[PDB]
Amino acid sequence: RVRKNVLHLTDTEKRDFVRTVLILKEKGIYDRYIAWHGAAGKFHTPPGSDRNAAHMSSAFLPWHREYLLRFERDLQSINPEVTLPYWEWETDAPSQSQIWSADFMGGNGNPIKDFIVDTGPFAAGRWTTIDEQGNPSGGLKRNFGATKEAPTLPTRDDVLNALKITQYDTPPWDMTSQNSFRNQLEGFINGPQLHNRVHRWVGGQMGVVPTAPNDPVFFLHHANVDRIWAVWQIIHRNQNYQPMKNGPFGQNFRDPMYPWNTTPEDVMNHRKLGYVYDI
Amino acid sequence: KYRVRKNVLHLTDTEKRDFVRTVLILKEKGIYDRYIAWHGAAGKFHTPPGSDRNAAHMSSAFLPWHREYLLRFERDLQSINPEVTLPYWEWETDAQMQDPSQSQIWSADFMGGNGNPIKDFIVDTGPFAAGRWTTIDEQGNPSGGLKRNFGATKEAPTLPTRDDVLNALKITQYDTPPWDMTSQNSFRNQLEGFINGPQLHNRVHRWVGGQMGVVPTAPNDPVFFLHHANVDRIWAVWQIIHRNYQPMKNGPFGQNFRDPMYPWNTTPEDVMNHRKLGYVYDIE
Ligand SMILES: [Cu+2]
Ligand SMILES: [Cu+2]
Ligand SMILES: [Cu+2]
Repeated sequence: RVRKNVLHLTDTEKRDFVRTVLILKEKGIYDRYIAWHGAAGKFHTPPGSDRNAAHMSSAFLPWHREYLLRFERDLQSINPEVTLPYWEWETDAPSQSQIWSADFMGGNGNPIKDFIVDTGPFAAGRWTTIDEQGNPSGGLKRNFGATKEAPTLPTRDDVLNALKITQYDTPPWDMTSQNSFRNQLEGFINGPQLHNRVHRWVGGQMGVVPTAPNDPVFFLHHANVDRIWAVWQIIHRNQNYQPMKNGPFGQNFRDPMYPWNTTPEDVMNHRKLGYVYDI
Repeated sequence: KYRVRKNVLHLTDTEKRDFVRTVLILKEKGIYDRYIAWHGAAGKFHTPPGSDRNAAHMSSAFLPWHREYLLRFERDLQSINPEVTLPYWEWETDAQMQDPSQSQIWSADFMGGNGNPIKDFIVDTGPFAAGRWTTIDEQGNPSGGLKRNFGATKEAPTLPTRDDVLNALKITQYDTPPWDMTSQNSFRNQLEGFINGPQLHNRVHRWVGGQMGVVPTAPNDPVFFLHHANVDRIWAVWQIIHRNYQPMKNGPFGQNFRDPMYPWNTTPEDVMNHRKLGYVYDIE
């Protein structure tokens, strides 16, 4: 509407973006998203399972799609010419990026302050955070490249190879699904790849599911994911969401995605939700 | 005004059978879990963050949040069987009993009885005995059996009485600044029951004990709904005499008349009139 390459934004656009987020934060609306996100990771389908309402199963993409939309709509309610932009990490793949500049996301974590980010719009003291329980946490943390599993960001080819996969998702609709676009993008096939890998590479809150959205980068990242998925939906036009049925409740096409009543089907056609990327 | 909520002791065996069945259905379908989860997610959402007030307790939204919660539940009951409604457990009358555990709410055909001391107070009678009914912990993780321990703690040796109810109905204000546990002369704070507590709502939870004894795991017990119905009923009666809400403004965001009550967009205002949500209580 359009969701643009974060690398293509003007210095006004970058600034207005940050501005808005921080307003969403002042009003108390931003915490709803953090918590909602936390709620869903705790909602396992069925209880005891690996899968939750937002990750490690089919609902992953529609959930985060519905997550971003609500979010964008809220930015719109503050400043209508703002759209959720996206961080094309595949061509970033790693900190020599403009995204981490002082004016935008801020930089990596301070190893001397326990990796609390001490620069950028959301450094500690300028930006409060909440832990997995929903109590004050002490600040945004980040640790680029720290773990052996995710020393680098996914490359272009990784992205192109995922887009070749013929089916949206396959039984048993979890992190072991094979030839599954969903599982490849999320990044569980020879993980961490793609989505899981970006998460492990950033570190800090972004490094753990129920705290990830404390980092505004979450939205630039999840926007890039959503984009890859929309692209895949443009490729495989003969293919649709799965499962349609006989998935765990919350994962099927016409199930409500906890914490909402929104279902995958409601979000299956992103243009319908009223926005596009840089084609 | 068409849905009617009846006093539990007034349900025939057949209505009790049906309500139990509808519940087990919400359970197997995986719908009932959304309720336990939402309830837990709310308690961990502080307004403001760090505050002792959460989106559903320890503050003004307590009654509205719980009525909205019941209304969504009943509606899910309704999508299975549109003749079923939320009953209420009039605990202040069972109080009167020499021994409330013998209250017919606890019979094997409805809620089930008291925990078994030898089996660590896991309930082993009724529709929701250990094995027939599963539970989750406050973290969204697998738990064990349903447990009950009627009137165990010294804090709540007894079920709140008629006079307790009657006396809370005398309260003139809905709630008072600073909109919390310390709010004085507040119907909301009174009914919730922590202040000058345990009484009423809090006391009931403590009286039952087991999962009901702790807030974030309480919806694991079906009676959670029967008791909060009685709570809705009582606030309904209050509202019959008093017929609305504070804080209207100014309060912590999520507590005011027109604020959304996490995890939803529903406001306290949306639920101020119960009749006009589609239900009345038998005694209406
Ligand atoms: Cu996520
Ligand atoms: Cu993520
Ligand atoms: Cu409660």
